[PDB]
Amino acid sequence: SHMPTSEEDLCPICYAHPISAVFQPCGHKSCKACINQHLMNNKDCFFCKTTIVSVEDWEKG
Ligand SMILES: [Zn+2]
Ligand SMILES: [Zn+2]
Repeated sequence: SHMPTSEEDLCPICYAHPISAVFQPCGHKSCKACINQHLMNNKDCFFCKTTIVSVEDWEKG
């Protein structure tokens, strides 16, 4: 499936889990499980493939 309208802030890469991590200084966001698994392959910012300098925990409240 490819749906822009999600039930919550659900990570579009995964659907099952929401966003919890921001990829600075770009600001693109996804689930923590994304980047941790991605560091076994690359260090790029997924949706634009920019170099992630810092992976911080994006608080939603
Ligand atoms: Zn980006
Ligand atoms: Zn994800």
